Amino acid sequence: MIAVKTCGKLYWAGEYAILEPGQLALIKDIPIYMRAEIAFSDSYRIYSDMFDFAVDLRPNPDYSLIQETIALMGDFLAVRGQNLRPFSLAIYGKMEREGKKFGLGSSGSVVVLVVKALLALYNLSVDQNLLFKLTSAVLLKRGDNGSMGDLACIAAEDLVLYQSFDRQKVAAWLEEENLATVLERDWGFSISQVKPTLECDFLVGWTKEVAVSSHMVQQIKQNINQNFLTSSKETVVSLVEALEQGKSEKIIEQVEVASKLLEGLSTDIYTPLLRQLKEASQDLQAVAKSSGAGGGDCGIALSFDAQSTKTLKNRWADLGIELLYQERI
Ligand SMILES: Nc1ncnc2c1ncn2[C@@H]1O[C@H](COP(=O)(O)OP(=O)(O)NP(=O)(O)O)[C@@H](O)[C@H]1O
Ligand SMILES: C[C@@](O)(CCOP(=O)(O)O)CC(=O)O
Ligand SMILES: [Mg+2]
Repeated sequence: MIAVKTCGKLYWAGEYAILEPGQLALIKDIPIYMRAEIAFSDSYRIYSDMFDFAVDLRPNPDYSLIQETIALMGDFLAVRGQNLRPFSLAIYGKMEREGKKFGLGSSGSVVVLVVKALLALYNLSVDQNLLFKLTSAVLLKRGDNGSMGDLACIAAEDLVLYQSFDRQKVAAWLEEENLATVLERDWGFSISQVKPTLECDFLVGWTKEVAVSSHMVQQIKQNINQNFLTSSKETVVSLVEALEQGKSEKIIEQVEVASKLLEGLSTDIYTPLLRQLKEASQDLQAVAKSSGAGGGDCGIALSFDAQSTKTLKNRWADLGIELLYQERI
């Protein structure tokens, strides 16, 4: 057996705006892993601990995302002169607790995970951009309403500055042209590392209220206007520059602008608990905001001194917020 793993992700800035082609988002990798075990066998067997039953390749709704990923990979392997053969695949480490997902991008992680598993099983490797394209193709083919930012971050497993591409356009290419031709074209996206140059604690507060990404996007996308898109893009650029220049005060400023833009976009993004999560940092050398589609899941914080981190943690503790993850940037 060969084992592989994929991380999770959490947006720092650029949410919603990133849905429009050419926009920017700053996305952070989270080392909480989805894991897989794969080996050739005499029949196809696929099991994910998110469910209480296994399936083979015959279509099943619970497993459709995984099966569609395998199907796309069957085509990729063909391009590379390889034929799909029966294998047993086990997926575990579901990014949920007590039946509730954390909000770490499990959908995107499992697609990258399965692509990684089949590549490893077939002794093949692909670079970062190709991995992103292969995993993105799966979501594009099923008409996903996401920006693919989660795939960009998980593929890179780093804090990345992601520039979105036109998903409707690439999906059209995939429906009309052979996969190799589509993969070889420049899609027009960008994924690059952002390395902060100052010390700081990164905290993740889980509100334990599940928020469905596709539902949030479906209802809030109509609220997106140009003023928001322009402001968001500038804010992501300024935040990246602040992190790279190591200026705490400018980071606090831009994260606050990002948060206010989200609040203005929709009253559904900030739930009372997500709002309390960011309010807990208002008088500290730290800053916080909702992360992702909002409507539940997690909030993130960046703290610039020991005292601020201690107080922020105590406040979140008293607020019923679970400290899901913490890291010294
Ligand atoms: N571990 C898994 N095993 C099998 N399928 C999964 C798994 N994780 C996610 N999926 C599929 O992805 C769907 C939605 O992803 P989910 O993890 O629920 O939230 P999400 O779409 O990632 N939103 P967010 O987690 O906030 O980025 C699930 O309903 C399944 O279809
Ligand atoms: C709202 C959105 O911009 C980010 C969603 O973030 P998350 O999947 O809730 O962590 C949607 C997307 O970009 O796919
Ligand atoms: Mg979410």
